[PDB]
Amino acid sequence: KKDTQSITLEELAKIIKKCKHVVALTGSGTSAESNIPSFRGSSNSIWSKYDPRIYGTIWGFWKYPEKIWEVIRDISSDYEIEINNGHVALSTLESLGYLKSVVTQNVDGLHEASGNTKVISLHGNVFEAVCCTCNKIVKLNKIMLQKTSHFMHQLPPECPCGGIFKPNIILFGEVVSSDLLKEAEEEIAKCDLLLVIGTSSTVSTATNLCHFACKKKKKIVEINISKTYITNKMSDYHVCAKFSELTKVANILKG
Amino acid sequence: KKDTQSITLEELAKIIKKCKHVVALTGSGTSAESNIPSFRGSSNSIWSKYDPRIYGTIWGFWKYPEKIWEVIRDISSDYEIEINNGHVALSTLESLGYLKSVVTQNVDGLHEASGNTKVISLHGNVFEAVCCTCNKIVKLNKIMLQKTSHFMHQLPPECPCGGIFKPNIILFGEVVSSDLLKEAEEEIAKCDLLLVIGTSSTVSTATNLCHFACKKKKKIVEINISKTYITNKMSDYHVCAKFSELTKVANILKG
Amino acid sequence: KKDTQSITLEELAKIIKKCKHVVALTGSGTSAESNIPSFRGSSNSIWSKYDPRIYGTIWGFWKYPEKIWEVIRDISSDYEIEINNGHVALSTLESLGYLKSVVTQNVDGLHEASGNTKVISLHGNVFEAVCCTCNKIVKLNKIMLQKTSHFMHQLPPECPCGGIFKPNIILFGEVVSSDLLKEAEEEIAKCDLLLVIGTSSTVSTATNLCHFACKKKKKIVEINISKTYITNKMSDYHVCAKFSELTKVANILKG
Ligand SMILES: Nc1ncnc2c1ncn2[C@@H]1O[C@H](COP(=O)(O)O)[C@@H](O)[C@H]1O
Ligand SMILES: Nc1ncnc2c1ncn2[C@@H]1O[C@H](COP(=O)(O)O)[C@@H](O)[C@H]1O
Ligand SMILES: Nc1ncnc2c1ncn2[C@@H]1O[C@H](COP(=O)(O)O)[C@@H](O)[C@H]1O
Ligand SMILES: [Zn+2]
Ligand SMILES: [Zn+2]
Ligand SMILES: [Zn+2]
Repeated sequence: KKDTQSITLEELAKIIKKCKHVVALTGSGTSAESNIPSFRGSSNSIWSKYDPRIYGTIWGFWKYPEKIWEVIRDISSDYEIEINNGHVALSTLESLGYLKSVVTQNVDGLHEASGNTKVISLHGNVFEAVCCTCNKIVKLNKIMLQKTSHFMHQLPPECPCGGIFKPNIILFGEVVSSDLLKEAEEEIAKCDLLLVIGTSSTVSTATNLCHFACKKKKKIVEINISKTYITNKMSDYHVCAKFSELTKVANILKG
Repeated sequence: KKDTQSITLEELAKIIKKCKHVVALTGSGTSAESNIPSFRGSSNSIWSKYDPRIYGTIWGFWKYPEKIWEVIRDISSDYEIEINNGHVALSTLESLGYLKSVVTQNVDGLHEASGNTKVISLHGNVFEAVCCTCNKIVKLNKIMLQKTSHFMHQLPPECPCGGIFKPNIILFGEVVSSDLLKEAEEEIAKCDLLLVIGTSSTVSTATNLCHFACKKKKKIVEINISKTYITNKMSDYHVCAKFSELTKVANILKG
Repeated sequence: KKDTQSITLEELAKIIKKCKHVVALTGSGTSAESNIPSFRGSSNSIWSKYDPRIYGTIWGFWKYPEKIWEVIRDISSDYEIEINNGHVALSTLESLGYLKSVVTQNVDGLHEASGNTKVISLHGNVFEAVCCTCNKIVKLNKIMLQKTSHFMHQLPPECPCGGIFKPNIILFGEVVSSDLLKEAEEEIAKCDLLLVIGTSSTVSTATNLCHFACKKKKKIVEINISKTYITNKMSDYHVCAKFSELTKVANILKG
């Protein structure tokens, strides 16, 4: 427990200006304004439409591997998924020489698409698939994820060997690999500021990385439309703002 | 592997008398005599009545959030849940200046109700709920958990923001947060005796905390109606007694 | 990321000849030639026949404890399960004084049956069961696992106390215990070579043990019919061979 003081976007800017190695921790909050639904119970959740028991678990995948591809296929095709100002904001913060890494739980690859250089994907990424028998990795893209694509024509997509392609994202019942977790630890260890942007709703890999940050005495700044699990627990400051309002911050540090 | 020697309640008393910083690790065994059912396959289990696949998992909650509230509501209302002698025993052991902390896996808050001061709740606690969209925390009590209460009138209970209240307890598919685990580690690290009371049936957070205790060369005493996973593995002594027979021990150290 | 160079069986032999403390990490790949099906989506998988949601999870066990015993009973009875050359190969490598431990994820106990001495069973073992109320451990064998055995006559098998026997293997929703994980760490820590044989298909306990191995700068050799998750990530060399082709290696080092 500790005191988390609310500050303003312009106050945050003043904090960042002094720092030299900023890391951003990002969850579904950073993608909401790109029309990507969340994956918990946040009202804007994907689980309105699909049963998580069947569509989101490894044992659900083992028995009905097509279903998670229906999910991915539908989202890619039916929603106007594009970069938002927050992503442009972050990208320019990296261009300005302050933001060094982004550890994300998002599977949409938007940070990278924004022009950030070092993106650690805790929950994997929807643009890789892996054959479940021969381990062939195939890198995908928007076009191959479309409902009319050849790749999507027969579900589940099949490897040349005859095996079944699994999307390279963490499902319910899978743990994040140790080495990926360490890459995230290693980046936080050497940071002088941590932005927890649009995440920490609930205990998760991200919460634990925030705890790690406290243990390492790192200044934490929370940017979120609401309070969260780490507020008055591990975060030092809180900025109540939507992700896209970060352009307010990028503009100031540009001048 | 090692030798776990069975001792008597009065032998245990002689051990405690010499110690200065006792920590108790407690599971469902400490609540059984308060008519709280267990949550495994121990015959007195809650899963006779409810399907764990639907009533006890986060993905089960995401799709049917009312169900776990039916569970909590029914238990609170239909069983005579009260403190037992074991809880009074522990409370007086803390009053006598020997017992410093209790790490529990129980979600019933009985230890606290007993008058213990430092209770670390590994699996959360049934007297807090959290809005799944705005993260508002609401502290509950017996009265609000009753089937006739306003809080329980519409399920799932709704936050003012319009969001859905989730009970603050660990479900199947959720991991215990790192910081909560550390608070438990930190307490064991500085203890000179560990009482594993009414738990360790199976590999669990509690088993791992016992392993941690061995690694830190701490004297472990098991109190349980039967042998368990840590017996002749990590525990140094075993007292075959029901939780409520601890008053035999408290009475002796009182004089 | 790093370079994994493919080598030959005879090249591997030349590597082993120089080492003094070899540890083998083994998964379902080592048992495939004994007709034991895998437990993922590898085409030869057990989940063709059974629903993992009901037959393979702890919550599935709590509600329908007979089902996993049907699984074990059917496999034991209907498949010609015997040691293969790879197991004989490993056993002789331990006889030749090179191979010191085997950390396995397999639940079939074949390594031990091969005549290896130190087998650490990450996912438990199908030849122990434990009463879910009194924790009585019963050691089983082939004969007791047969469909006509007394043990298998009434499912789930019942403990004398009246409780229900649970097979001593890790199910979906259970974590590997810390102390078992440490025994595996401790063995790798002091090894000078690690053979990842027939495993590492996907992120798992085994992958994490490979990561641990890198962190400890240990030479890793992969033996598998295909590439895997650790290839060009953590493994130093790769031998593309079936498990049973290890006799080629054992024969050379025998002379
Ligand atoms: N546009 C947004 N900007 C910032 N945070 C958001 C936005 N939309 C949702 N959130 C937050 O993102 C978090 C999502 O957490 P999680 O679903 O656990 O990754 C919640 O705490 C939301 O309050
Ligand atoms: N009245 C009691 N006193 C002490 N131990 C108990 C009592 N009732 C059940 N137990 C034990 O509590 C443990 C429950 O373990 P778990 O369900 O894993 O928390 C089992 O090992 C039981 O033998
Ligand atoms: N006969 C065999 N010899 C060696 N590796 C095998 C054999 N059969 C299957 N495999 C491999 O074993 C691994 C199984 O991984 P997992 O199912 O994750 O334990 C896969 O990478 C397969 O390519
Ligand atoms: Zn393939
Ligand atoms: Zn709310
Ligand atoms: Zn029994």
